[PDB]
Amino acid sequence: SDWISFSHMSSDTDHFPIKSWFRCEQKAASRSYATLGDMSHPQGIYEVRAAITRLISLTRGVKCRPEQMIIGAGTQVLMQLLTELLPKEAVYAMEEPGYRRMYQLLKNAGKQVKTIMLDEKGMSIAEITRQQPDVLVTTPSHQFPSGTIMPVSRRIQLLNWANEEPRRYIIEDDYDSEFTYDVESIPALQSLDRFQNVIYMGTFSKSLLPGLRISYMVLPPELLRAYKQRGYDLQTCSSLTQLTLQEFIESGEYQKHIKKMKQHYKEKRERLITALEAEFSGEVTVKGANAGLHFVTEFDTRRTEQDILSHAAGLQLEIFGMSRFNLKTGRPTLIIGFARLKEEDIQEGVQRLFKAVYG
Amino acid sequence: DWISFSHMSSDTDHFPIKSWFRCEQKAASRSYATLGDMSHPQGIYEVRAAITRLISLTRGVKCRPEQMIIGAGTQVLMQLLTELLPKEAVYAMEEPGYRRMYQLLKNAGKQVKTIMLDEKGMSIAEITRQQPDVLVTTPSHQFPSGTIMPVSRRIQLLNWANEEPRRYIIEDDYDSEFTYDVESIPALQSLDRFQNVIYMGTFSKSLLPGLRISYMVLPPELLRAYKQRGYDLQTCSSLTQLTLQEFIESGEYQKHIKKMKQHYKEKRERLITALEAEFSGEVTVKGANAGLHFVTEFDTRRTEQDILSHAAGLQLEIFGMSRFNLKTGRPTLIIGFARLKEEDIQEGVQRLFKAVYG
Ligand SMILES: Cc1ncc(COP(=O)(O)O)c(/C=N/[C@@H](CCC(=O)O)COc2ccccc2)c1O
Ligand SMILES: Cc1ncc(COP(=O)(O)O)c(/C=N/[C@@H](CCC(=O)O)COc2ccccc2)c1O
Repeated sequence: SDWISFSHMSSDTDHFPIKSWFRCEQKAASRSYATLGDMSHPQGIYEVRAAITRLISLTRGVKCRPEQMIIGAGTQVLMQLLTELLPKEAVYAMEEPGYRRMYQLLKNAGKQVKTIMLDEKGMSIAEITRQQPDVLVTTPSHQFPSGTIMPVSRRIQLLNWANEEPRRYIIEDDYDSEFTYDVESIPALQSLDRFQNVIYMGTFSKSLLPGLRISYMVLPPELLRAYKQRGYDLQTCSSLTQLTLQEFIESGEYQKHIKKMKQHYKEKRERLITALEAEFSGEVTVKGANAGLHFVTEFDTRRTEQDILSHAAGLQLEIFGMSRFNLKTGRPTLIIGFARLKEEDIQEGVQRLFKAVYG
Repeated sequence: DWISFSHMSSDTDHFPIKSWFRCEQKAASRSYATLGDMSHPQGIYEVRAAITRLISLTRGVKCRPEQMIIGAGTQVLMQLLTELLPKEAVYAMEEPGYRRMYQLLKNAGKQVKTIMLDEKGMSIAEITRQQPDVLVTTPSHQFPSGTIMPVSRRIQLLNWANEEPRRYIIEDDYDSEFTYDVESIPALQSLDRFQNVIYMGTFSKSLLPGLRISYMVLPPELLRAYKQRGYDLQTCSSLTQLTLQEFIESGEYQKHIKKMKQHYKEKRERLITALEAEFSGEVTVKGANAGLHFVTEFDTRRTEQDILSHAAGLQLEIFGMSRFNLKTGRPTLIIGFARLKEEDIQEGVQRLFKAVYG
């Protein structure tokens, strides 16, 4: 019962300011108790969309009114709605490797999904023009999983591509954008756009706890119109949660958590990358480590990825391989999530991995 | 100021918010370590078990935790459901019915047949003739009509489902918690032989509408279909699921439902009393045995839509029965009584008289 986690699917419980979250919950519950008897506006409580709208416009340069926002019980519930609002026969394009869960969702709605390989600047604009889709889904802040940060040149190329023809859209999945380490934040695709072909998506999962389940998208007027024409939708976030968040942002706590955690995860990432280069001696390559809460390790070895996982499992080390992110070569890679990982476990973790890779 | 007869509204005053927060803090510490991990996709095991125990006591639903899927309101579970059912399915809903679910189904491509009501719920005459694959029904308190489907028809429906393959029943037990001067009745799922019921429930009505915690129990066949996906993520907040586990397991839920059972019984009376006193036999009350609303038909020249605009003119929030048509010289209105304060009964009852007539 003594595991260590390099899992990317997990967060620190110890570092979340939970006592502050509950304080904001009470402050917020008292001020609006009245209102929790009525069901929330389908898009989300106005003031909550307002609170989120200021923040992302501050932290990422997103241009939007709160009327354009939809909240939010996780991305898949917004992405599902979004497919229902984009044209039924529209052809989707995802990164390769990609957020496989979203691929599976798109396939499960029987949508055609082309897959775009990546280059040094991220999702390839050559492959996009070659494969001629209608809807890109891209992770510019920290490509998931490869880690690549999309430079501004490529952001523009994608944007030019989207207004060459009508009925083309970009879904900017800004997952894991809150932290960026030895570079400055690049502002969002959505900020650079002048023609409103971007659907900006975000989540508080990464910056709070995975267990909270509050995410949001910003819809361009055309698609917002489409949303409003359905009439039947019902909000998926608990109103108390929506309000707790509101209060957690406005009070300044969220902004304070972000600054404290930015520092904490920068130090843990240094510690960990230093540790890895040490007990792997250069047999390792470390990729995509300037943002997010994971990076890639590529190892020099015979052993099949699948066996390293079995061995790692054997040594009580939770860990995942890159093959997981294939939508559709003897250098196996792993994903190293440094969110839950305690600093006492670093050394021991970097040992267990060296034994898992060799034995 | 306003007086609400909205069926879309609820307690606040009569919901133990400090207890809720107490169960939360208790659950929060007992399980703090586990909030760094995402929930099991079907919902936290301990929380499904808690709900699985409760629904067997309160409704006679017999099932394993493993078959339950927790989600953020019925809509999201309903969406999931359609993706698990065959894909070309033909659906069938009560007419009048839950229009939002109608619109979700049309919108999703589905052929959806409407099905008239008789004195004992969803016709079955209609069902057998019109030959659909999937039924959606509301046995405990029809939405909107308020008819309590009795045992005989629950049997009829099961037998319809039982006597041919690939027929399903969606048992939408919305608004079950309360039955006043009558017996509560076993659910279709509990009377089921071959597992062709999908029992769906929700905590929206018994807690606050705000909360967003609902559940559906799947047949093995469909559960194997859910597991073949393997991408879904939970939509309920882990804290909320844990707070709900604590609310049920500590007796505070059971307590709350008893508290509200009495408080809603004596406030349903004080209302009908006042209506049949401020009208006479000019008001017919229908479907007022279960749930948290009834209907009222009014003998009057004014159409439904004039009676609303005049009642809305008097700050009296109210919704009409034509809202629930999927597709008369007697108008009929829905009378939610969950929010309604007692001091406003007599005065709302009056404001409705003047908006019926002039
Ligand atoms: C690329 C990408 N984009 C968006 C999301 C959105 O998450 P949502 O809004 O919260 O529903 C995820 C979640 N991805 C999940 C793993 C995916 C996988 O590898 O199977 C992991 O999510 C979390 C991990 C740690 C802490 C908190 C959350 C995404 O990997
Ligand atoms: C038939 C039926 N089945 C299920 C549900 C439950 O939806 P869920 O709460 O998201 O799981 C409702 C809620 N229907 C809503 C809309 C009615 C309308 O369209 O006018 C009314 O819901 C609430 C009202 C007060 C307090 C709590 C809920 C349903 O009318």
